[PDB]
Amino acid sequence: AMIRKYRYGAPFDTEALTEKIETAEEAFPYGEISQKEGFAFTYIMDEDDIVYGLGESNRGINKRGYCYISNCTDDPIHTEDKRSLYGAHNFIIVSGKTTFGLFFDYPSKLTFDIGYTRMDTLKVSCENADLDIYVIEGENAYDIVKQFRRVIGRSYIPPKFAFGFGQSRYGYTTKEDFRAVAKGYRENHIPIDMIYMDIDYMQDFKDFTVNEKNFPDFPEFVKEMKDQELRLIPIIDAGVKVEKGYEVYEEGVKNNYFCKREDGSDFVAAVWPGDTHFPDMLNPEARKWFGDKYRFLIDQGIEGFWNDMNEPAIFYSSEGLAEAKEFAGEFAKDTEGKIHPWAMQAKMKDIVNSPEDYKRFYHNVNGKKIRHDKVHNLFGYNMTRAAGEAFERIDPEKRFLMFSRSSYIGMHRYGGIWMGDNKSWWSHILLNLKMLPSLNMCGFMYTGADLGGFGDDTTRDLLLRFLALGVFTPLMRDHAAEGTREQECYQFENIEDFRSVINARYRLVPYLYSEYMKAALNDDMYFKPLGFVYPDDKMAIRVEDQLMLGNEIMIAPVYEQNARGRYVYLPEEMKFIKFMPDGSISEEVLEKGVHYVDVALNEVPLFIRSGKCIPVAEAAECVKDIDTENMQLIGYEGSSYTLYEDDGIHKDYDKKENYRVLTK
Ligand SMILES: OCC(CO)N[C@H]1C[C@](O)(CO)[C@@H](O)[C@H](O)[C@H]1O
Repeated sequence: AMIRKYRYGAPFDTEALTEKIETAEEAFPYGEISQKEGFAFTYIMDEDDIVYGLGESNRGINKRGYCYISNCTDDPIHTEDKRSLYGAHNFIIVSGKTTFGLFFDYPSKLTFDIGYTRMDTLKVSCENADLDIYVIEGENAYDIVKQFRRVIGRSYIPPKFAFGFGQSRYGYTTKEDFRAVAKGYRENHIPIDMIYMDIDYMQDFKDFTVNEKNFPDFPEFVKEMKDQELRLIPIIDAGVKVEKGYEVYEEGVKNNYFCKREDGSDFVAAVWPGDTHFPDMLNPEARKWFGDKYRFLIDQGIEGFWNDMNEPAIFYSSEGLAEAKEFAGEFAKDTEGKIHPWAMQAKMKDIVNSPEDYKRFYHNVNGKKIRHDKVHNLFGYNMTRAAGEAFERIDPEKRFLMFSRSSYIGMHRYGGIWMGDNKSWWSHILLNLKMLPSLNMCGFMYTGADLGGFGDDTTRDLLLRFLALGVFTPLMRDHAAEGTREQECYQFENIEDFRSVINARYRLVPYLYSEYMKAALNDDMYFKPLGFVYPDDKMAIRVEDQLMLGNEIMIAPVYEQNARGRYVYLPEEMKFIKFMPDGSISEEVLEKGVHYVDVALNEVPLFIRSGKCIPVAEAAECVKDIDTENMQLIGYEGSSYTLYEDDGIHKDYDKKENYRVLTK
C-alpha cells in the first residue's frame, strides 16, 4: 500500500525485489517524466530538501551537489570528481517538506544529476525507457527506508567469526608468508580471526585451483591455521583463464557457459591470468556451474570467500590490443611529428575498461542474446548470487563469509561488499564513514573499507585512526596494495597501541554482533544518519561525520591528521566513553549541544545514549574465546539492553533462547 510501481517499456527483470508489486495505472506522482531523449525524470527540490541514498557512491551522505552515475567501474582512484565506482545502488530519498522514496530498477548506465547542473534540480536519466520505478511513501526518510528494505528481502548474514578482525595483503604467497602473519599477530597478543588470500594462492591465477608448489597439502595448512582460530579467506576472480587442459575452461567452452561475441565465439578479456573468458552470470545453468565450483575450496575447510574484478574488469580485449599495437606501429615510424606522445598515452589508457568492449559480448538468457552493456550493472551481483545459491546447496545449515566488489541491489541477500581500492589518505576515513548508512539503506550491512588504506604508503597514525573506525564496521580488515609500505600491525613501533584498539573491537563484538542480527532479522538499519533518529532537530539532520549505531550508541571517529580530538554535536545527553590503552573504560556525562572531545591516537571513542546501556566483554584474542557470560554493563542506571546471541555458525534465527534481557 505504501509502494507503487511504474513501468516504462520492456524492462529486464533484475530480480532486485522479492515482493511482487502490481503495476500502477495513474500518472507518475512526482515531478515530470520524459521519453524524448531516452528517459528522464525531473524534479524541482525545495531548498531545505536533503537527498539520501545511492549506497556505494562518492561524496557525502546528503547527495545534493554533484553527479552520480550507476555504471560499475574498476577505478583505483577515489577522488571527489569521480562519478562512478564499483556499485550501482539506484535507491534515493528526497527528504524535506515533501518526502518520498524512489528506486530505479534499471540494470544499465543511470545518471543522477542531483543539483549539479542547477542546484534546485534533481534529474535522473538513462539511454532507454526500459525500466521499473518504485515510488515509496511515508512520514519520514527512516519510515521509507524500512518499507524498502522489506521488499528487497532480508540482508545477508555472516558467520560470527567474520566480526573478528582480518589481515590481508596483495602479496602473501607462501606458507612462510602466512605463518609470519599468524606469528606477528598471536605472539604479540593482538586479536585476529582472519587472514585473506589474494590471487597469488592460485595456480597461475586460475579460479578454483591452488598453487601446487606452495601448498602441496592445502587442507592440512588450512587446519594448521584454523586450530589457531585463523580462517583463510581466498579470493575468486570473474575471469576464467584460457588454457588447454584447465578443467574450468574446458567445461565452460564445451557447454557454452561463457559470454560470447555476436558471432558465437567466446569473448576474450585480459586480466591477471592473461586471456580469460567470463562465465555467463545471467544464464541460470551457467550460474549453477560456476557457483558449484566453490565446493573445491569448501571441501578443504575454507569457510569464506571474496569475489573480485567482477564489474567485470577488463585490462584489454583482443580487439583493443590489436588496435593499440597498430597505433603503436604508426607512432613508432612517424618521422614527421604528426603522432604525439599524448595520443599514444591516450590510446593505451583507452583500451582499459573500455565501454566499447562492454558492447562486444552478450548474455544468453533462456536462449535470448542480450548485449552486455544493456545489463552491465548486474554482473558482479549474479556472480555473488551464483556463489550464495551454491552454498545453500552445498551446506544449507551453515553461514559462509562472502563479500564482493561490484554489486547491484538484490545482491545484498547473498553477500556483503568491501569499498574497493581506497587510498592511505586521511580523507578516505571520512569516505568510509559516510558510505555506511547509505549502504545500509540499500540492504548492504556487512561492509567496510581497506583499513590503513589500500593504495599508497600509510603511516602509523593513519592506520590507528582507520582501525578505530573499523572497530564499528562489520567488515574490519587491514588490506594493502602491492609494493606498498607494510601495513601489518606488527610493522610499527609501540605495538601495544594496536593491541589496545583491536581489543576495543573484541570487547564490543557481542554488542556489535547483537545489533547486526537484530537489524538484519527485522529489516532495520545497523548504522543510521543522525537525522533518522532525531528528525525534529534541524542541527542533527545535517551532521555528516557522526553516525548512530542500533539504538544505543553514536560514533564519532577522528579523521584529521595530528588531531588530539574533534568537535561533536550531541542531540541529547550522552555518556562519552573511551576504551583506554591501559584496559580501563573512561566515562563522562556530556549534555545536549556542541562539544570538543579529546581522543588520543590509542583511544577508541563512542557515546552512550540517555536511557540506554551496552554490554562489554573482557578482551579476548579471537571470537570463539570471548566471554559472554557475566559481561560488564556501561551506560545509564535503570536502563536495559536486549542481547541477541546464537551459536554464530548455523541459521537458527527464531528461538526465544537467542534473546537475553540485561539490566544495569
Ligand atoms: O582494481 C584492480 C586492482 C588494482 O590494484 N585491485 C584489485 C585486485 C587486487 O589488487 C589483487 O587481487 C586486490 O588486492 C584488490 O583488493 C582488488 O581490488
